Order: sequence, then C-alpha cells, then structure tokens
Amino acid sequence: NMKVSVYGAGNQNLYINKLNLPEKFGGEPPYGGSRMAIEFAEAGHDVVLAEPNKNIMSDDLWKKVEDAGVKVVSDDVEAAKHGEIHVLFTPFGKATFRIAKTIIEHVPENAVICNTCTVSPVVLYYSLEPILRTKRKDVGISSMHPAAVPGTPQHGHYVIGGKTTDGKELATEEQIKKAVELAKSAGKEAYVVPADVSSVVADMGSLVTAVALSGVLDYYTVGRKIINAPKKMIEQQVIMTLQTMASLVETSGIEGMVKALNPELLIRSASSMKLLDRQKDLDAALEILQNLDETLKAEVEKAEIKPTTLVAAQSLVKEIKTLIGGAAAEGAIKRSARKLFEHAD
Amino acid sequence: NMKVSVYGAGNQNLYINKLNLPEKFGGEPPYGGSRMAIEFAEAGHDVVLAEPNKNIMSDDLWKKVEDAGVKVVSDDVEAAKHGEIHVLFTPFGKATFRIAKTIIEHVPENAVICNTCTVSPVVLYYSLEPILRTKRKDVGISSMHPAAVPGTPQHGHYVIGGKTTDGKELATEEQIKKAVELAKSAGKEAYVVPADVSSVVADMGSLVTAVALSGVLDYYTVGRKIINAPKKMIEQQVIMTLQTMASLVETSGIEGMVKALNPELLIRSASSMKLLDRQKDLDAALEILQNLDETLKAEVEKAEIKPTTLVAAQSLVKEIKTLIGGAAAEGAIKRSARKLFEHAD
Repeated sequence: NMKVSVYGAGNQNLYINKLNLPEKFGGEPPYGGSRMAIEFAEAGHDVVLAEPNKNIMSDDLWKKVEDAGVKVVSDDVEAAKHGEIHVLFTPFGKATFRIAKTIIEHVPENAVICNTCTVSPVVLYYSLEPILRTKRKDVGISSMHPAAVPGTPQHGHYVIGGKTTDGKELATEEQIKKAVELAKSAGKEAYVVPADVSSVVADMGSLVTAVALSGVLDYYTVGRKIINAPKKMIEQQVIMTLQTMASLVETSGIEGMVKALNPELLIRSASSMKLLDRQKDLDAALEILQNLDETLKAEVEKAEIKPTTLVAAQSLVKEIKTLIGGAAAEGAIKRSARKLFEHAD
Repeated sequence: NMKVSVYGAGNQNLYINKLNLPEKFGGEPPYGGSRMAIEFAEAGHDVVLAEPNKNIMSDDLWKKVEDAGVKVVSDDVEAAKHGEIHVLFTPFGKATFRIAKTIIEHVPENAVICNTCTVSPVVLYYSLEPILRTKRKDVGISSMHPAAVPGTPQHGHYVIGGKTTDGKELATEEQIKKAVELAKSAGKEAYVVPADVSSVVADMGSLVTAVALSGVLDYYTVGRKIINAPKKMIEQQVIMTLQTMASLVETSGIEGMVKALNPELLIRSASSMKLLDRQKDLDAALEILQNLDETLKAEVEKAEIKPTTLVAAQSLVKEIKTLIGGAAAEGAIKRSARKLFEHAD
C-alpha cells in the first residue's frame, strides 16, 4: 500500500466533447488525472486528489471518484503533506511549476514528484533545482507519464523517468522502484526510460519519433543488405538528415524547413531508394508528399529560411566543454537543454 | 555551348552486377560519371572525361563514351585545364579531396568545382579553403548531384548547391547559373538548394528525410486539426524528437538509439495518435516496429547508451558565439559542421 497524491482532475469537457474520446477511443469518463486517481485507489492505495475547480467535472463524475475511495481536496498543500508520490496532472505552462513549487516545501521526507505530459522532468527539475539542492536534497523528480489518455483502452502502460542519458540521477533507485510498483499495481506495463528522453517516447510528438524511426530502420536495411554501405556511413547519413531537419524547424519553423527541403525534390531522390520489395514507410511518405495541402504549399512558398548553422550537436557540446567549460559551459548547456525540452511558453 | 570536365567513369561492375541496376531500375550502361559525360556531350557541350583506370569499364562501353563525342583522358590536370565546370564523380574518401586539390591549381579563371554524392560541398569547401582564400578567390564550389544513378530512368534531375542556410556563398550567381544551364541542357530538372542541405535532399539518406518529413506533416495535421495545439507547441515537439534521435545516433549508434527509444513502447504511445482516418505513415511505422529482425533485437539488447547531453543545437550555436566568439567559436563550429557533413572516414 502507498500514499499517493494526484494533482488535477482533467478537463472533462475536453476529453468528452472536443476530443470526442468516448466515441473515438473507448472507455468511460472520467478521463485523465481523476481516472489515474480512481485506478490507484482501486489498486488498494491511499489516494488524495487535489483540484481547485469543482466545475471541471460533473457531480456524477465526482461521485465515481469518491466511490472509488479517493479523497478529494481543493488544497494543494493538503495533498502535498499526504503523498509519498506526487503526480502532476496539471495545466501546460506556469500552473505546473507554481504547484510543484508550492508542494516541494511540504511533501514528506524522500517524496518523489512526477510529471505527466504537460512538462518535461528535466525542465521541472531545473525549476526546482535551487530548492532540491539546498533545502530538499531528499526529494526525487521522476515521471508517471500515461503516454495515452487514462480511461481510454490505449492506456495500458506508464513511462517512468530514470537516470538521464547524461548519467544524472534525478531520483533515487528506491524512488524509481516506488513509481514502478505504483504503475504495475494499477495493471499497467511499467517502462523506465532515461528521464530526458521520456517526453520523446511518451508525448504526442511520439508520432514523429515512431515514423522517423521506421524510416531509419528501413534505410539501415537497404544500406546493409542492398548497398552494402559500412555501418558508420549509414549512421552519418542518419545523423545528418535528422539533425538538419530539427535545426531547420528550430530556426525557421515547419514551413521554413519544408521550403529548405523541397518535397518535390524529395519524391525524386527517395524514389531511387526503393530497393527492398516492400517499403510501406517509403510508399506512405511519397504519397503524403505528393498530396500536400494547397494552402500549406502556399505558406511554404512564402516562408523565410532563417540563418541556420548546421552542426552535430554532441560534437558542439564537446567543443563548448573543452573550450570554455565550467559554470559558463553548464549555463549554456542548461539553457540549450531547456530550449529543447520546455513544453510551453 | 560549355567546356565541361567530368572526373570518374563509374565502377560499371558495381552498377551492373552488385546493384543489378539494368534489371532493377532500367536504362543501359554505362551508368554514373561516364553517363553524365555522354549526356553532356549529347547536349552539344565540349566534354572531357578523366579516368585513370581503363579497366573499370568494358572497351565496348568506352566506345559508347567516345561515340557520344566525349574526349577521354587519363590525366586529371588535362581535364583541369579544359573545363569551366568540373564534376567530381570520384570515390568516397581521400581520392575526392586529392583530385580537387590537384585540379584547383590548374582550372581556368572563374571555374566552378562540383561534388556528386561522395562528398558534401561544405566539406569539399573546407578542404580547399586555404587555397580558395588566397590563390584562387575566383573558383566556385557547387554541386551537380544526380540524386539518382545517371543512366537509370529515376535520373531526371540535378541538385545544385547555392547559398548556404547560413548565408555563405560558395560560388557566384554566374557560376550557379552555369550549373543550372548545364543540368537543363541535358533535359534534367534543375534544383538549386542551399549547399549545406543538398546532401540531405540528394544522398541515399534522403530516404530518411522523406519518411521523417511525412511523419512531421502527419503530426502537424493531427496537431492543428484534431488536438488544436498551438503552432509553437507542434514545432517544439518536432525539434525535441528529431534532435534527440540524431544525438542518440551520434553518441551511441543506431543500436544504442533504439535501446534508448524502445520500439515496444513507441508502438503503445504512437497508437494514441491515430486521430485522422487514414495515416498510412503511422500504420507503416507500427507495422515495421512490430516486426524487428530478431538479431537486430539482439544487438539492441546489448547496446550501450553512451553519455549524451541533449540540447537544441541552434540555441547552443548562439551560446558559443556570445560566450566565446571569434576564431575559437568559428573553429568549434567548422569542426562540428564537418562532423555532421563528412561522408567517409
């Protein structure tokens, strides 16, 4: 049994009407934060749900939350005192950071604080870092990311943030094991993933990840089995294309990156790469690029390709450490990681 | 009419046997460099072809080259003196750079030197830069990249490198206009593309570009039409996923990046993104990820996720300029652009 505090019930009007989820995906309301609370309560845990606004959910939905055994409070500090694990199902932007900052002072010894989809745990860690580093060295940052809308049938799993690909531990092993056991007790598959990459595998952007990965693996097969390109050459091409596309969107936006890449041209080039006898990814892609929206094509036409300095980012991280280093290098790196991960502003 | 010099006939055994092109794509031999020479000669241009090794092509294929009106020399310096435009259909690695360095001394005033698929024009420019900057300020670097194997039916176009996304001009407008007119006279579509990105749209890696772009545009549609996510949020997710994937391959290789991303997990997450009623790219991707080669899965299992510091590269370029700047910043940037673009080593 665990003490669990969940923050934010979920905008039910959004799930129900705007996304039309009960019709499009399945399950029944409530969805989101309250649904996670329900599930944790049903797992036999001691669950508190903090929600300042009782209007975001029908009274009948409230009843289902309480019926599950969840204690509903409107005071974040009260949930802060309760939980050994704290799950922020809280709005995009300032609100998440305000709540985290509010509870950090009050959570009990060794509590772990977890993001869901509205924030990166790396950025949440940066926002609490002055506190975590002085007054609350015991508190962990992790994630309890559903990577699905809780209450829909797609929700069979949780993404939990562990040690970053840089080796930084944001939470202890104990803390991470608690989060894992929480996900499992609710009948979900638990995935521990490096905390920096959790967003990449769990947010709505995971559509891009999965499509891009499929193109990489397709290219890897052609390169190994048909062209016989050395491993390092295939990797260099992989890095060159994805890094260029990322950096073009970073300076110029989706429209500007499309202006630079030219989909018309891309159809021609990528045609020469039909070398295996079924490449469903390539076929899909060529089709999609052939049928660009006429008004998208019109934005693209008029887009500016802003100044872009195309570089291998890890090599540039290496350069800044050995050339300037110390506190100024760390400052540059934290700002640039923040530019990468920060969800809203 | 133009004087044109092409370097490298093309390994005919490779196109014919190893890639089985006449059977798989069409056309007739010769393919490659000699084929470009043939086509330029047929366009009514004064064409020289430099090839040190007469064994790389059957005597009957040689005959077709000469029959077209191409003058065949085995001396690079002799082709160097001839051409106003110089097309390097030359091997991966040292050989391309050795030839470029050999001809640079001898090409006539205002000549333009062009890469094809074995080299990036940015890296070719770096290798000649001490010369281009002192003795040969008149010489241009561009590309004449077929983005297809010349002699196959897929070859209907040329990618020509113009001003870089950073604003650097590697060749004059005159020089670029010559290259364009060359491509057109051969009946090809001419695409002028920023020279830094030419590789990304023209090399074998353009498979990854086209697949990844299709996932980006799919995600852009869901985000605009279904989720109603603000434009900047969609872009931030786009940057975050592609930049992470690039940098994971950069430190850890394809196997290590797949170990970090977890395709099993990716199937689950990306499932929640089936929101439009036909997403052929997503469907292809989920399929591909479900059916990973058993021995690929085994490499992935044992792969190391090396230290990776996940950052937005353009933001980090901005940091190095304002923190250190000058000659040390330029050195760091050139090395990191070189790490990105360099095809072989």
